Amino acid sequence: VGACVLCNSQTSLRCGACIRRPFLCCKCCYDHVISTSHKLVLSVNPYVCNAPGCDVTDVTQLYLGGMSYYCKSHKPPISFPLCANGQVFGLYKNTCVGSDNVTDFNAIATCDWTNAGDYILANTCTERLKLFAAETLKATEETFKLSYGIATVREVLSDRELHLSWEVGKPRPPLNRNYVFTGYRVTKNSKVQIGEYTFEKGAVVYRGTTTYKLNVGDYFVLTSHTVMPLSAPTLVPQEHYVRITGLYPTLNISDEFSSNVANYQKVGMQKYSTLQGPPGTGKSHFAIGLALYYPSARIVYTACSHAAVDALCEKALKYLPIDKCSRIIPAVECFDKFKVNSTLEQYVFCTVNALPETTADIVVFDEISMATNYDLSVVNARLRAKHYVYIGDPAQLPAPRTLLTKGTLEPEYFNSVCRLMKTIGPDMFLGTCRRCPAEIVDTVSALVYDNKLKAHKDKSAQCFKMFYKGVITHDVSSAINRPQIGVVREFLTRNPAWRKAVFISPYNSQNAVASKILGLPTQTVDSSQGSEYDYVIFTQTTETAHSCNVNRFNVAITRAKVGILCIMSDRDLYDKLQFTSLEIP
Ligand SMILES: CC(C)(CO)NC(=O)c1cccc(Cl)c1
Ligand SMILES: [Zn+2]
Ligand SMILES: [Zn+2]
Ligand SMILES: [Zn+2]
Repeated sequence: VGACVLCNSQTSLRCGACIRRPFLCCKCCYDHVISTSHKLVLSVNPYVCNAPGCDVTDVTQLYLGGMSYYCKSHKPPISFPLCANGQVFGLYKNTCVGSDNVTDFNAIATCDWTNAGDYILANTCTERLKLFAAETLKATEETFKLSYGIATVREVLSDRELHLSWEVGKPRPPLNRNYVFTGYRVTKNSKVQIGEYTFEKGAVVYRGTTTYKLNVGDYFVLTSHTVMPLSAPTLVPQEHYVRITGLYPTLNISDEFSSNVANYQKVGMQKYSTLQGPPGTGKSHFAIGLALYYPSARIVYTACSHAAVDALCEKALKYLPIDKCSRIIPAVECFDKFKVNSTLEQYVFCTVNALPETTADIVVFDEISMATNYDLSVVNARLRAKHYVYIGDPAQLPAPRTLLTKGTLEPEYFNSVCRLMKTIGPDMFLGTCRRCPAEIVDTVSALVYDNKLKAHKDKSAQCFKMFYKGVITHDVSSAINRPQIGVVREFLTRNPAWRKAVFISPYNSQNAVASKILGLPTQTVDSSQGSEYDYVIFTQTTETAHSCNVNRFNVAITRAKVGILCIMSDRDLYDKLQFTSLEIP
């Protein structure tokens, strides 16, 4: 027994064809089965033909004959159909409202999640459908991983380099850090974990969580977890207050955090507040400073990634009593300078998926662009807070959507929070970029920030751009532009200072060919988000949707504190680069 995701109408029916098996009310369960291919229906039992060796599952072709269900061919003489009269048969057959349109829930229930429009709907549908869609997407996502073949150690060529044999009659996953494997050791009568791993083309390079002497027979699968059901909404009901509520401001604050005193007061005067923090504007400085502004407040710092949480912990280590902080870790190496798993500690740093059930004076959810509506719902379920601050930048990168191929996901569709910031604007905005040369702040202020992002630093005069299409080669899942790496080799021989630069591209395979030919450290834009470097060399590689994504580009070029070279494929963003142009050797 449960709740009709459309009506809430109390009901004993779940769709057996929906991977999430939602509860549907007689009305909604009927409207769902007759308007889609979904015809298997689950109650306290499954509406299937309880006849010996009959394959009728379709609820529309079944009849209750006694207390046992039958199809047309096997039914007793006295039987009523299970699915007739605009209602399918179960408990609470008198309480049932329905809907004027079921169209949205059917699309959510049946879509394969390869179309942008599926994520658009999943973020514009009603709130109860946002949860249903978030479960349905995550389950489809965790299931699709199984469709990938096992990879098995055939030969250990060296250390940090392997030879994989792949399971036949299944595809192979892309070999980039968006796909994290788990190895296994062959035992008597089962298998034990041997740390998580990532792979890249040779043979294959592997960068594993723990070190080992792993040998032939050891195999690797993308570990897929059980998706729980969602209960809490993605945003609580908003409340605007006339005073600061349940928080006691400090009388004496430091000139380090004085630029955020107004914003900290705003945080105390609504239920939840959004903070758009562009690159190097001080998101973690803001987040930690909130604590010194509300000294007595209990604050739970949360984010999706361990990395994001650890950065909050690093910044905390510089400003808050260590004794009053705790890092929550479930039984991957993360921050280990606070007492571990101390829920009742005043300052709790913890990833979303590890959050305990607890209350807090304030909740800070950082790197919000990366959150999915799944995470939003989970936080609201685990954490009851007086205030919720959502810090990120809808102009930066979202969580990768492995299943998406048709259309681009716009920042208004990343999650409920990014939706507010791109529709009604953010509550709070960090308007000064302390990190980047002015050429780069001017470029992205125009590109994605409506000219409201100001440069602290002056022009570096070390920001360069070249228009070179070069020659694009494709491997199994990635792109390579060798002449663009050529041009960078030639730039480095004329400008050897730039050999302290990080290499950035939108493709791990470009990065691999760059590492070998140049010896610069490499990042993908996506792995580069949240990091800074004095000098950045960026090769666009292609003109794709992927390599022209304005949010990727915003992250690529805001990594530089001092100078950047951008080798561009796209005439569009090349022209939007307020950089010294350079001709081709
Ligand atoms: C203006 C400078 C000295 C860079 O600061 N010129 C170059 O180094 C250059 C020019 C065109 C192409 C390549 Cl590969 C390098
Ligand atoms: Zn269904
Ligand atoms: Zn219903
Ligand atoms: Zn039958």
